[PDB]
Amino acid sequence: AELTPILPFLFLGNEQDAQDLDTMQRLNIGYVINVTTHLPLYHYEKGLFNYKRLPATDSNKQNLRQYFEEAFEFIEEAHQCGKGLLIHCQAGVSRSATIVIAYLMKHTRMTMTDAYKFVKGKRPIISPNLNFMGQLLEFEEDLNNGV
Ligand SMILES: CSc1scc2c1-c1nc(SCC(=O)C(C)(C)C)ncc1CC2
Repeated sequence: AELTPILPFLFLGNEQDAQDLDTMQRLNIGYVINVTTHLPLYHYEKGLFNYKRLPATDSNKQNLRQYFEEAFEFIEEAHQCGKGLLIHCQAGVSRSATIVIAYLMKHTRMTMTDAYKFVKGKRPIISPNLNFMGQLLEFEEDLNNGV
């Protein structure tokens, strides 16, 4: 089980990574973003983490931009109190990688391609999604136009 550390407090995984309770505690994680409609909130009944579900599918019609601001406020809440955040979806981490890159574009001022090269360097297997790609391109333009 590999929870990829993108930033010192931001971790990226899939469904399998999200079920390793011991590693999550070793990484000082206290926040979890579940970017699926159907997976459970793993370890919810143990009362150890704050959870947020963004109910998305890995399709060519899913809107992920709508969840960006909601996800950034949760990331910054963990960031500001010294805890780690895990964001995960499924196999090819397409959905969760979109939100991670969007954060890097907004809160690190990286371009879209520099953000992708940074993420791909730490987690080499990332499945493409042309729809999510197109939304990050419009997100980059809205950042550059102060919107
Ligand atoms: C911003 S992504 C990007 S920018 C320039 C390229 C790419 C790219 N990405 C991917 S996979 C990553 C994804 O599709 C999501 C994270 C959006 C789900 N495969 C191939 C390429 C070719 C070149």
